[PDB]
Amino acid sequence: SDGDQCASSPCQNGGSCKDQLQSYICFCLPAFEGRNCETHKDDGSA
Repeated sequence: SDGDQCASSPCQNGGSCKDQLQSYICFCLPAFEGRNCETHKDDGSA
């Protein structure tokens, strides 16, 4: 481990938190956005 990234589950939008060395990876729906899933992108456009 390298730093407290996935300690208190920073992933939001009910996403899964996985430690990927140093940083982390949140598993959120394809309609969310943001490093910690703090945005809901539902426009599409292009």
